[PDB]
Amino acid sequence: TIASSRLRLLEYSAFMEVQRDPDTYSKHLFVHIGPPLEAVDVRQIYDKFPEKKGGLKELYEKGPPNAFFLVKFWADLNSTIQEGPGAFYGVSSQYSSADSMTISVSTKVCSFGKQVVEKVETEYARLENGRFVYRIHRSPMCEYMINFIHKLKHLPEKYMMNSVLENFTILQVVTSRDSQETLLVIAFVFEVSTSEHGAQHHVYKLVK
Repeated sequence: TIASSRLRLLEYSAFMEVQRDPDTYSKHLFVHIGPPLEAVDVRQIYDKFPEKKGGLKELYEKGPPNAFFLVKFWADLNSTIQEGPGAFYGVSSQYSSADSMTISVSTKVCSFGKQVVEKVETEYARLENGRFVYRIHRSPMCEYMINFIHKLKHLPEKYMMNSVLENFTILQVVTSRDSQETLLVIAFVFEVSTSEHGAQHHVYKLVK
């Protein structure tokens, strides 16, 4: 459901993978994404992201408005896998467009509204089934996120985890590397899952 007029998000998964033996792998999903949308006023989350030059407010005013989305995540932080050192933490995602582009995906991890980590990945269009796809497979998490997840899991109470997550946000900004044009912007906010179903998500449309 997360698609602008120029680019669609097909998949987004953050996961840890553990090798139990050379022929056995166990994988746990923290978050995952595979209808009309309710609108949320974008002016309300300006404080949860960098608000200087290059910030959400500037980005939105630059437009286009139909490229801005808010995604609430209930992260699954249950240890359903045994772990052990050297486990693999990663993010996998796919995009698609009607037109061939070279895109730049910026992922800004934010603490208390301040950019703490930025990951920048350039991906080149692949013609596939009439359209063009962009695949970022098994992109390794920075040690910051890995340590953050660990800090969260060591907390005795899930309400304590949600307390920490209140000031944790992620801003993904996809641009056409050519024209510097904003193709897709997704703001991420987080909670810990409590349900037996596991990780959950809810998408909102950002309006002004």
